[PDB]
Amino acid sequence: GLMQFTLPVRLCKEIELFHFDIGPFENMWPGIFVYMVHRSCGTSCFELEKLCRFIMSVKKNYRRVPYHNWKHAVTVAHCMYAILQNNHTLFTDLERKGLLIACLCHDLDHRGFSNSYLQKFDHPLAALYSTSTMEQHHFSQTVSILQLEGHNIFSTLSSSEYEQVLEIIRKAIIATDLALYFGNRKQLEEMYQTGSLNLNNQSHRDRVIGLMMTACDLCSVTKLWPVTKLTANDIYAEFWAEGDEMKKLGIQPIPMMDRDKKDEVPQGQLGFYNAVAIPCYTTLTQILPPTEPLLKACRDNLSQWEKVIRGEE
Ligand SMILES: Cn1nc(N2CCCC2)nc1CCc1nc2ccc(Cl)cn2n1
Ligand SMILES: [Mg+2]
Ligand SMILES: [Zn+2]
Repeated sequence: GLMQFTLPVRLCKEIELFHFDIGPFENMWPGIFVYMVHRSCGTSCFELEKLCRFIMSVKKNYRRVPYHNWKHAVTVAHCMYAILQNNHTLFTDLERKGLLIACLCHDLDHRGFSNSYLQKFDHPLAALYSTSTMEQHHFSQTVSILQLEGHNIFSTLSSSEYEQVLEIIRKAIIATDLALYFGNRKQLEEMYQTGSLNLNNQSHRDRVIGLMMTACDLCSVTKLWPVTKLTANDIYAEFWAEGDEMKKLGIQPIPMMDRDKKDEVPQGQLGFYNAVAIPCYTTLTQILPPTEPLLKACRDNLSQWEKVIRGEE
């Protein structure tokens, strides 16, 4: 009840910044998350004993893959924390509650393969969910864990507040299907520029939350350069393993997943920053001015990748 979580001074200060790295001590990640819920939401959003039991079941259902692991989960939740704390009064009691959980749960039981690889392998998940395959599985795993005895952190909500919060978490998790990102942003650009964007329009919040979700999911590109660069090794470790598996089915993988095309990584990062991350953080800054630090840092890292190509590192 009167049980604040506190962090060492350096973590206490740095956690509030967009570029914060959660560090290499796994055992502090849960306490970092609870810290972030208590400051974001109030110390009374969730029964501490239920929250902790949920956090630990969530952790157990993330796998030891190089990128799409428990650390990615908490990184993506911290980005959302920084977005929520920098746009205090724009978000409902329920959105604050639901979006940090959506971020923690957004890649539950990921196997380190793309929606594409499930379909080409003919994985049962691909028969059961024809589009946003892994993303529907992720939401599906979230409801499973919420239904385990002692785990329902939403128990104090009304029947209707519950349905609202599970629907935010659903759309929020679906939104991290990057195939949907491109449409969603183009619509948000058009809407902001013609002046039609209305944050009381519930279909408009939906799109805006969808973009935050993409922005949090890609926050690897908004980190200090050594973090950005070492995270990229993990990303390519998954993608190249998928390319190996693609070749095993008798299929040329796309260049991004071919480990023979290591040499072209820097140029691949360029394409990705220009085609995906920069637009993402641009549109987000227009719509939510105080997120500008994610854009600035994204640009900085693009400039670091240009330096790599020019043999200056
Ligand atoms: C588009 N593309 N093409 C290539 N290659 C062609 C041949 C060499 C590389 N590499 C890429 C981007 C790879 C990437 N994906 C992600 C996903 C999420 C985040 Cl947070 C960062 N990244 N960085
Ligand atoms: Mg995902
Ligand atoms: Zn993710």
